[PDB]
This record gives sequence, structure tokens and C-alpha cells, in this order.
Amino acid sequence: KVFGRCELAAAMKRHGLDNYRGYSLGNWVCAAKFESNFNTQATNRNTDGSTDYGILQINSRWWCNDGRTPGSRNLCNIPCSALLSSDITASVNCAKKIVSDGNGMNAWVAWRNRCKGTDVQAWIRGCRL
Ligand SMILES: [Cl-]
Ligand SMILES: [Cl-]
Ligand code: NA
Repeated sequence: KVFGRCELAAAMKRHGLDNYRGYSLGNWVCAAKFESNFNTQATNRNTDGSTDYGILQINSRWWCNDGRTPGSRNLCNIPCSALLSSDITASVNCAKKIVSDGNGMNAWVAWRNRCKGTDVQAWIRGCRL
């Protein structure tokens, strides 16, 4: 599923991301735009052979099991494929664990490089929430 910007913002708000660990909703929408272009089916292989999955490009080296990242963790205890669903619940719940682990949204390289320090409220502007 490719989300619309406001559609995704509303879905993330309903799932409790707005101000989650102090990150306003715009941050999460901005991160999803640059991680996946709002596409729940996005995958990308990393150098170390791990793969990033889903709208927030959650990495199999730590967070989900894809059966092909030897010696990896599955800290969200989910198959990585669950992160590609039209229903973003699994991605959101896993993202909540990642953002809580001490490094905040810096876990998302695209957020660090393209959202952090910008006017992230712009990403939810005009949305009916
Ligand atoms: Cl915001
Ligand atoms: Cl933080
Ligand atoms: Na894994």
C-alpha cells in the first residue's frame, strides 16, 4: 500500500505515535516519506546482508526475522514480512520499541539526515486530524 501523506499521518496518530517519546507526528511522517516513500512494501538490502522492511525500513539485523540474516536478533519478535502489510500496526509497534532504545529517531538514517532540525510540522500541514 502506498499511503497518502495525511492518510498515513492519521494512521500513525491513531496508533499512538504523535509525541511518542517526544517525537511529534511530523517526524514520523517525514521519516516514512524518506525511508520508503510511504510504501509499505519497500525493501532494501544492506551491505551486511540485512534487509530493511516496510514503511519505516526496519532492519532485520536487530528487529525482525527474515530467515536470511544469520546471527541477527528479532527484538520485535515478528517476521519481517509482517512489516510489509497494508496494516501498519506491526511497523508502528516495532518502531515504538526502536525509538525507546536510547537513540531516539536517530535510528532512522533518513530522519537524521533529512528530517531532524527541519520544520517537520510541514508534513502534517493541511491534514484533518
Ligand atoms: Cl509535527
Ligand atoms: Cl530522544
Ligand atoms: Na533478524
